[PDB]
Amino acid sequence: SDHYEEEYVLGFVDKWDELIDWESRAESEGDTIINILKERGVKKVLDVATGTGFNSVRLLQAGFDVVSADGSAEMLVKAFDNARDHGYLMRTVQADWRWMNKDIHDKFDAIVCLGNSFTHLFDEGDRRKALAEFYALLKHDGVLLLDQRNYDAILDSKHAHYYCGDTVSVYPEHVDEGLARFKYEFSDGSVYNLNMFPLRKDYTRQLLHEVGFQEINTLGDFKETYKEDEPDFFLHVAEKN
Repeated sequence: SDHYEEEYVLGFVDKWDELIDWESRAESEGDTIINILKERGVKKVLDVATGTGFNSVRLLQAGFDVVSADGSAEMLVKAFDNARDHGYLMRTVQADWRWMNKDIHDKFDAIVCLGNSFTHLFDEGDRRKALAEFYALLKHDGVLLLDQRNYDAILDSKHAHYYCGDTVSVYPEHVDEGLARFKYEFSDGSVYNLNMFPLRKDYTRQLLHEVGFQEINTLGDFKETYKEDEPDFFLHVAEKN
């Protein structure tokens, strides 16, 4: 059922937050995103993939005005209570990427679409539609920050990637040009298997260019515990202009 697919992922993010505390994670991940926004003079930020709220809370802590959107009401409840626990009032809004301005009536200096969330779309029409909705919600001089795993390295290898020391391993069980299924195994024995679309770096860049973004800088980001020559993530910094 749709309820189970949703409950499965809610269980996954529960487990991630259970075993990986946000302070350790913040000190580990660093402040590159915050500084990018600061250097641009960003004030208003829309988080379009809030999840359990880590990125939104970090931005609130940094002093940004943040609106926290997610397709999932249940995610937003977790995110709100996590923000609350850290001493912030989150502004949550349930929203589908295909109609983002249904209940969002402001425009923003920046949008963040992080957590490798853009890969959850398996339809190209949905990809273009989502990017267009993001584009429309940006002020004339606004920016979209959108990240993704590095699938190029896998498509062109077969070993696990670890995060937060050895708290979780991520193993590509199946990868072809249309699908990547990863096995997530946590230090307590918990296992989750998740599907995502293996976006090539240049394909994502091309989609962004095609919906109207004017300059895209893609940064390599090394997040995993045991570093390789290739980054395990990319961050696209797409300026609207």
